[PDB]
Amino acid sequence: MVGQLSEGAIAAIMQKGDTNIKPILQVINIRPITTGNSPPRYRLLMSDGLNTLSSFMLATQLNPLVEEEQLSSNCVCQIHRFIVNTLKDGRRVVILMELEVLKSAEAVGVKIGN
Repeated sequence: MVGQLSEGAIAAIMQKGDTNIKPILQVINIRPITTGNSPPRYRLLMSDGLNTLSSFMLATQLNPLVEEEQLSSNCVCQIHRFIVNTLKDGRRVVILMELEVLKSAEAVGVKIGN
Protein backbone atom coordinates (compact mmCIF):
# COMPACT_ATOMS: atom_id res chain seq x y z
CA MET A 1 0.00 0.00 0.00
CA VAL A 2 2.75 2.49 0.92
CA GLY A 3 5.94 1.39 2.71
CA GLN A 4 9.52 1.98 1.52
CA LEU A 5 9.68 4.14 4.66
CA SER A 6 12.61 6.29 3.49
CA GLU A 7 11.41 9.84 4.20
CA GLY A 8 11.56 9.14 7.93
CA ALA A 9 13.37 5.79 8.23
CA ILE A 10 16.97 6.97 7.63
CA ALA A 11 16.47 9.95 9.98
CA ALA A 12 14.59 7.58 12.29
CA ILE A 13 17.62 5.23 12.32
CA MET A 14 20.27 7.76 13.36
CA GLN A 15 17.75 9.92 15.25
CA LYS A 16 15.80 7.14 16.99
CA GLY A 17 19.23 6.04 18.29
CA ASP A 18 18.90 2.89 16.17
CA THR A 19 16.33 1.41 18.53
CA ASN A 20 15.54 -1.53 16.23
CA ILE A 21 14.36 0.69 13.35
CA LYS A 22 16.76 0.25 10.45
CA PRO A 23 14.99 -1.78 7.75
CA ILE A 24 17.16 -0.21 5.06
CA LEU A 25 20.60 -1.78 5.54
CA GLN A 26 21.33 -2.78 1.92
CA VAL A 27 24.74 -3.20 0.27
CA ILE A 28 25.37 -0.34 -2.18
CA ASN A 29 29.18 -0.59 -2.35
CA ILE A 30 32.08 -2.82 -1.27
CA ARG A 31 35.73 -2.33 -0.27
CA PRO A 32 37.97 -5.42 -0.33
CA ILE A 33 41.31 -4.96 1.46
CA THR A 34 43.49 -7.70 -0.08
CA THR A 35 45.97 -5.56 -2.05
CA GLY A 36 49.71 -6.26 -1.70
CA ASN A 37 51.49 -4.53 1.21
CA SER A 38 48.33 -4.60 3.37
CA PRO A 39 46.45 -6.76 5.87
CA PRO A 40 43.34 -8.82 5.06
CA ARG A 41 40.29 -6.60 5.65
CA TYR A 42 36.70 -6.48 4.33
CA ARG A 43 35.18 -2.99 4.56
CA LEU A 44 31.80 -2.77 2.78
CA LEU A 45 29.61 0.29 2.10
CA MET A 46 26.10 0.05 3.59
CA SER A 47 23.37 2.66 3.02
CA ASP A 48 19.61 3.19 3.38
CA GLY A 49 18.95 5.46 0.39
CA LEU A 50 20.39 8.83 1.50
CA ASN A 51 22.97 8.58 4.29
CA THR A 52 25.62 5.86 3.89
CA LEU A 53 28.16 4.65 6.49
CA SER A 54 30.39 1.72 5.50
CA SER A 55 31.77 1.30 9.04
CA PHE A 56 30.09 -1.96 10.14
CA MET A 57 31.70 -4.81 8.18
CA LEU A 58 33.37 -7.37 10.46
CA ALA A 59 30.94 -10.26 11.03
CA THR A 60 30.84 -13.71 9.39
CA GLN A 61 31.09 -11.98 6.00
CA LEU A 62 34.56 -13.55 5.79
CA ASN A 63 32.78 -16.70 4.58
CA PRO A 64 33.31 -17.82 0.97
CA LEU A 65 29.97 -17.12 -0.77
CA VAL A 66 28.95 -14.78 2.05
CA GLU A 67 30.41 -12.01 -0.15
CA GLU A 68 27.91 -12.89 -2.79
CA GLU A 69 25.21 -13.26 -0.14
CA GLN A 70 26.22 -10.25 1.99
CA LEU A 71 25.86 -8.17 -1.20
CA SER A 72 25.01 -10.25 -4.27
CA SER A 73 23.41 -7.28 -6.04
CA ASN A 74 22.17 -4.76 -3.44
CA CYS A 75 20.32 -6.93 -0.91
CA VAL A 76 18.43 -4.98 1.79
CA CYS A 77 18.44 -6.33 5.37
CA GLN A 78 17.68 -4.87 8.83
CA ILE A 79 20.75 -5.67 10.93
CA HIS A 80 19.71 -6.70 14.45
CA ARG A 81 23.04 -6.27 16.28
CA PHE A 82 26.51 -4.84 15.58
CA ILE A 83 29.67 -3.84 17.48
CA VAL A 84 29.76 -0.04 17.05
CA ASN A 85 33.05 1.31 18.45
CA THR A 86 35.11 4.19 17.03
CA LEU A 87 38.90 4.28 17.38
CA LYS A 88 39.83 7.75 18.69
CA ASP A 89 36.66 9.10 17.00
CA GLY A 90 38.66 8.90 13.76
CA ARG A 91 39.31 5.30 12.70
CA ARG A 92 35.75 4.18 13.43
CA VAL A 93 35.37 0.40 13.83
CA VAL A 94 31.87 -1.10 13.56
CA ILE A 95 30.99 -4.78 13.04
CA LEU A 96 27.85 -6.39 11.58
CA MET A 97 25.92 -8.91 13.71
CA GLU A 98 22.91 -10.21 11.74
CA LEU A 99 20.18 -9.06 9.32
CA GLU A 100 16.39 -8.63 9.50
CA VAL A 101 14.56 -7.87 6.22
CA LEU A 102 14.56 -9.34 2.68
CA LYS A 103 17.92 -10.52 4.05
CA SER A 104 18.69 -11.16 0.37
CA ALA A 105 16.90 -8.59 -1.68
CA GLU A 106 19.40 -8.90 -4.53
CA ALA A 107 16.28 -8.19 -6.55
CA VAL A 108 17.81 -10.37 -9.29
CA GLY A 109 18.13 -13.86 -7.75
CA VAL A 110 14.76 -15.02 -6.37
CA LYS A 111 14.61 -18.50 -7.95
CA ILE A 112 11.03 -19.04 -9.19
CA GLY A 113 9.61 -22.06 -11.05
CA ASN A 114 8.36 -25.59 -10.29
